[PDB]
Amino acid sequence: LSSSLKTCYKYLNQTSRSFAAVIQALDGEMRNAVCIFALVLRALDTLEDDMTISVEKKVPLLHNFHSFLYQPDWRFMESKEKDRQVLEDFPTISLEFRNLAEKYQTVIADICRRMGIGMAEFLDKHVTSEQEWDKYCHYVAGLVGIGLSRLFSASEFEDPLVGEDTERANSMGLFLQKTNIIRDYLEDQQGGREFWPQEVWSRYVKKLGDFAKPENIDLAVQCLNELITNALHHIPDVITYLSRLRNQSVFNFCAIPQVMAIATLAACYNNQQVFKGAVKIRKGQAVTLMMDATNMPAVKAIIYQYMEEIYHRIPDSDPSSSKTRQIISTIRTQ
Ligand SMILES: CC(C)=CCC/C(C)=C\CC/C(C)=C\[C@@H]1[C@@H](COP(=O)(O)OP(=O)(O)O)[C@]1(C)CC/C=C(\C)CCC=C(C)C
Ligand SMILES: [Mn+2]
Ligand SMILES: [Mn+2]
Ligand SMILES: [Mn+2]
Repeated sequence: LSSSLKTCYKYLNQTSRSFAAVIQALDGEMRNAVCIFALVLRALDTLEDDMTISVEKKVPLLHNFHSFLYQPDWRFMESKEKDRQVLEDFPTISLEFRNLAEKYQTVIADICRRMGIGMAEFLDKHVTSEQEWDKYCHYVAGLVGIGLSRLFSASEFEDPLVGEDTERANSMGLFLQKTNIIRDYLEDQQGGREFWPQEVWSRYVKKLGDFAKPENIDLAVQCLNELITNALHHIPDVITYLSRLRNQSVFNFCAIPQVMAIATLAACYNNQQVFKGAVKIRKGQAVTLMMDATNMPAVKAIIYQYMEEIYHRIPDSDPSSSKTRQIISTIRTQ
């Protein structure tokens, strides 16, 4: 490997810890392509997340980010985010980007372009409806699934269908992102960011921050269960998507994060502790189970086990209880 590509893998291990291992195991050309895609996405997210950058300054950066990939000299030296190194040494990443086959470059730049436009749109608004929640998730995560899928198809390790079924790929991304947002209530509230959809939480409290108040814990947990229930609706699509993958390394790459997210939602379900910080995800059980789960029947058994865990904890009085049971029964029979 070149020194620049070695550096890129260094950055991948620092900035995308949960994905680094499955990425490095990808077959052939997919490995570098996905590594670089992850790094450019990390840089773009680091811009989006940085609240020290004014909206006025941020908007052109997000819009023009895709074009920076083709400017050998471009870097950004003003980030105060923890992953700023990928911005400050962007030339190393964009160099390796321009080393990828054109077919991968085209997908990556297209997704960066579309993601930047969408991220910019949300700088001036909160998330209101459930549809707006889906829209925000599409821009920051669904498009990643779509991009990854198009990379798989372009590589020819997977069929054209994988890249073409953008709804299924979108769902894979939405599932991870909704899980992240649900899980990260308190961290986000403390950093002054709000992602829970207003049309949902405003049925419980007047301000999203009110869920951090001990007196409101029961309403907070109802809302939590409602949002989890919404996220579970993506699982049929995740099963459909995973069922089509032919290449082992791709399957592992796609399946592992989805199972980790499922385990996270199960740990979050009906759990007051979400409102007090990080929940013990029983990450370990999931990681251990996935070692052996290299095929659809094994993946399905794990999903069913986590769904059964949620199901037997559904409170009778929970306003979402009927819906939660309904989606779990759908998942079980897919
Ligand atoms: C390319 C690769 C492996 C990883 C990319 C991750 C990187 C480095 C940057 C992207 C940052 C953005 C914009 C969104 C979220 C990633 C975590 O960011 P984070 O900072 O925690 O969230 P936030 O800022 O909202 O708090 C996220 C969860 C996207 C996950 C979607 C996937 C993986 C598609 C699955 C679909 C199939 C596989 C069909
Ligand atoms: Mn972000
Ligand atoms: Mn982020
Ligand atoms: Mn988050």
